[PDB]
Amino acid sequence: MNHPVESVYSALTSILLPYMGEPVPVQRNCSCCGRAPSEFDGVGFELVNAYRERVVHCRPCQTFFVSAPELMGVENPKKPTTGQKFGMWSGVGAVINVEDNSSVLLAPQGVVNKLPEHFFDHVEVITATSGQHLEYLFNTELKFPLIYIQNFGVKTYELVRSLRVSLSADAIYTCADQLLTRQNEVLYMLDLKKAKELHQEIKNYSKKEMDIFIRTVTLLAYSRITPEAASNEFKKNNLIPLLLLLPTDPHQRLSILHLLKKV
DNA sequence: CCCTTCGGGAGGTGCATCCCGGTCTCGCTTGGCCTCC
Ligand SMILES: [Zn+2]
Repeated sequence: MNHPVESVYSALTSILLPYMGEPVPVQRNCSCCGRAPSEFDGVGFELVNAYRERVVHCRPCQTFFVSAPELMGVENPKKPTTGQKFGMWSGVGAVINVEDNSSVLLAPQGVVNKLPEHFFDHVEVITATSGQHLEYLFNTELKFPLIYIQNFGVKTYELVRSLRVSLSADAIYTCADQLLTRQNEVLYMLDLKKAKELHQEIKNYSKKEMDIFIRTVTLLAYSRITPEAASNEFKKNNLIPLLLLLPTDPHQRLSILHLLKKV
């Protein structure tokens, strides 16, 4: 019940409620999310994947493998009878407001074209490419707690095991279909608050000074310029407060810079 | 058991290339289609 996949299912993937059929009583944990059957009420959906493996998917997890062409359009014309699947979308993200239980889908223009009219009635979709997810997140007033999926991808198991509720703008957890180990959440953690304050205070600096700051910090985070050189560049360009507002972590620096150069 | 020399003088110049030709990949899942059992 109170797990990350359940919220995204209720808010976003409940649109294909008609297109699964009834569950089946199961006696083994859902291989996709991995949690225990005790929170499935003893029911589950059996399935066999493209690799011929018997896998049990619970109610909110099985929705990532449902074929609903009459709702989700056709994903590949070579196979008309299998429409877009939530677990197979690559480049498509979403933002799910758990407390409101609503969802907004960030799909590129191609996917939006492939989606039928009936899809938009249940889920509001805004055309945005993979790089434009950050633009929507920055510009639009997010409502927390929320689940921000960045790349539905094709590795549905890793996607569901990477879902994490973003309790506030200080730490928005991106779910990019890559298994969110404790080693790599720095690459999937976005601090919209720090990026927002840095963007607010960057207005005081020239465009040339901006380019200089971004390039210097990027090179430093990639160890392509010595720290003394970067310090000289910051001091000569009066970029000290900007560095003071940057995280010490170089990967977070790169992430927030990537966000900055998108907005 | 002598007594070992002087110094002259020390380059001038050439000529220093052309051209190629810089790769595939793939890190996922699924169904359609092919033959196999
Ligand atoms: Zn599950």
